[PDB]
Amino acid sequence: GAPPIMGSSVYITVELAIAVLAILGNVLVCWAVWLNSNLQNVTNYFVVSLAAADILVGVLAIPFAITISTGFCAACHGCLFIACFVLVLAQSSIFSLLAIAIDRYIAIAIPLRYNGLVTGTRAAGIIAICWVLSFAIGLTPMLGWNNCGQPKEGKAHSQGCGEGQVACLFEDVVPMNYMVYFNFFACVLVPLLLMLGVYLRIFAAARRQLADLEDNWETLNDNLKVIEKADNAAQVKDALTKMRAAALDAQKMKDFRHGFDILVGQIDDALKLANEGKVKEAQAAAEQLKTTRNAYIQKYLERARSTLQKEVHAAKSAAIIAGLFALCWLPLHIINCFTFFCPDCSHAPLWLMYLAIVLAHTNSVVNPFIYAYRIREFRQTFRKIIRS
Ligand SMILES: CC(C)CCC[C@@H](C)[C@H]1CC[C@H]2[C@@H]3CC=C4C[C@@H](O)CC[C@]4(C)[C@H]3CC[C@]12C
Ligand SMILES: CC(C)CCC[C@@H](C)[C@H]1CC[C@H]2[C@@H]3CC=C4C[C@@H](O)CC[C@]4(C)[C@H]3CC[C@]12C
Ligand SMILES: CC(C)CCC[C@@H](C)[C@H]1CC[C@H]2[C@@H]3CC=C4C[C@@H](O)CC[C@]4(C)[C@H]3CC[C@]12C
Ligand SMILES: CC(C)CCC[C@@H](C)[C@H]1CC[C@H]2[C@@H]3CC=C4C[C@@H](O)CC[C@]4(C)[C@H]3CC[C@]12C
Ligand SMILES: CCCCCCCC/C=C\CCCCCCCC(=O)OC[C@H](O)CO
Ligand SMILES: CC(C)(C)CC(=O)Nc1c(F)cc(C(=O)Nc2nccs2)cc1F
Ligand SMILES: CCCCCCCC/C=C\CCCCCCCC(=O)O
Ligand SMILES: CCCCCCCC/C=C\CCCCCCCC(=O)O
Ligand SMILES: CCCCCCCC/C=C\CCCCCCCC(=O)O
Ligand code: NA
Repeated sequence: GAPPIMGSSVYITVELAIAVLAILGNVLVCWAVWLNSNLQNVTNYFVVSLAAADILVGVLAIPFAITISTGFCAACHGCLFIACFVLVLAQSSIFSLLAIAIDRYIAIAIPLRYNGLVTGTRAAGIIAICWVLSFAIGLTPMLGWNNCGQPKEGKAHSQGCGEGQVACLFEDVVPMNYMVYFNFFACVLVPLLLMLGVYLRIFAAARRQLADLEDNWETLNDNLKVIEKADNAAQVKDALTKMRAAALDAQKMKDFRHGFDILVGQIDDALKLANEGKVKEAQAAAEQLKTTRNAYIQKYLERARSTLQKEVHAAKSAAIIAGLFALCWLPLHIINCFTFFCPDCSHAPLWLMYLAIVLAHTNSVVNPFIYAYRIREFRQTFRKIIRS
């Protein structure tokens, strides 16, 4: 058996490398939001809460994991605290990710009341509540659900520990039934699945809205053709009444309101002629609608489409971040499941525990990269911060 300081040297060096990069990248995220008012919105207050959690992974959770890798003698509840603290930060991350998903759902499903409903003041209070709940959930073992009543006395004596002390190792103090049923199933898997459901609803809502935009445009152009080849005033009137309802339905900024004003007025003009039995005059008046459509309506159509595509792009970036949290944390949770549910299976070997721990920690590095690669306003602010 090779000297343990050699393998732990590699593990510890990698942990420290991750801690440095987790602190630097997420400090940059927080600085960017602090400095750029275009980045100061409710979505990005949850982004900052998530960056703060990742900063604390570098400042506290990684030094704690390095300390625990030594198995040093410690009062059992002190060991328990440094072992559980990373769970607080993971839980807070989950609350932030779920809040971000819900925020984007509200923005796409009910844009007209988003600004009245989702305010910065309410967001700060939500963030404070979620941090309190993260402490309660992550430190729940400190309330008595722990293995400190059954210390491994042979291991403690072999290391020369003193009274009330244990060799400090995560699995000796944190119960695995808490880790699997309460932390993983209830507090991690369930929120991640709820997030998956929110994102499905976001993309379905976008796809449906971009469909309805295209439907109204098609109805407008189809009914223009119907009028042109109509044969009596009654047919002209039928198509015009559909167009009028569809115009108001698409009405639901000054040049925008002017263009629809023109449009509905021109439909009313032609409809009045059609009811008077003046087919040719009604058809000629309807042809004027094509001038309004080119100058105004199509511009509104293109801008509505472009706004929806930007909402889709923003939601995908947020979903990538949630998906990467899952990818990085799941191996460690799955290993706990094997330890717990398969007592006939040999425990995952030490090199694999190390690997799964640093994979989980690497998730605290990756978000600033996603923001830089996918969000212009962050990328340009990062550049100004780094340059200046
Ligand atoms: C505001 C921040 C920076 C302060 C951080 C304080 C941290 C480092 C403190 C808070 C409580 C402390 C623990 C409390 C009790 C014990 C039991 C002892 O047998 C070994 C040390 C150990 C495990 C301590 C390690 C350091 C510790 C985790
Ligand atoms: C911002 C400030 C107030 C942080 C407050 C955290 C304090 C109150 C908590 C955090 C961790 C706690 C320690 C965790 C574990 C142990 C080991 C146990 O054998 C005696 C108590 C002791 C030493 C606790 C004392 C209280 C403690 C230090
Ligand atoms: C989330 C995505 C990346 C899936 C990752 C799956 C990983 C975590 C899976 C795939 C194969 C699994 C291993 C397969 C067999 C064993 C041997 C057993 O005696 C201990 C657990 C152990 C070592 C498993 C640990 C978990 C494991 C490494
Ligand atoms: C997408 C979501 C649902 C991922 C969560 C799936 C998890 C909970 C699944 C993936 C593979 C599963 C493991 C596959 C094999 C075994 C070995 C068996 O002797 C006990 C159960 C155990 C250890 C399973 C426990 C549950 C498990 C870890
Ligand atoms: C800006 C600063 C922000 C705050 C920065 C916080 C840094 C915490 C660092 C390391 C935690 C190490 C955990 C404590 C290591 C314990 C070693 C020990 O206690 O030795 C006991 C042994 O039994 C002999 O008595
Ligand atoms: C590697 C050792 C065995 C030599 C020391 C040790 O016990 N290290 C350790 C640690 F510091 C943190 C965790 C941890 O965070 N596990 C989680 N599972 C799900 C969410 S967090 C697991 C660990 F094994
Ligand atoms: C542009 C560069 C950004 C800053 C770079 C900082 C580099 C820090 C990286 C790794 C720290 C490695 C220290 C290794 C000492 C551990 C010794 C041991 O295992 O006992
Ligand atoms: C920005 C400030 C961040 C804080 C710096 C702290 C980093 C130190 C890293 C690891 C601490 C390791 C704890 C030592 C274990 C003791 C081993 C033993 O006692 O047997
Ligand atoms: C440890 C398990 C979780 C604990 C469950 C119950 C603890 C807290 C419950 C609810 C917090 C709800 C916040 C409502 C505060 C009122 C704010 C307002 O004025 O509108
Ligand atoms: Na995180």
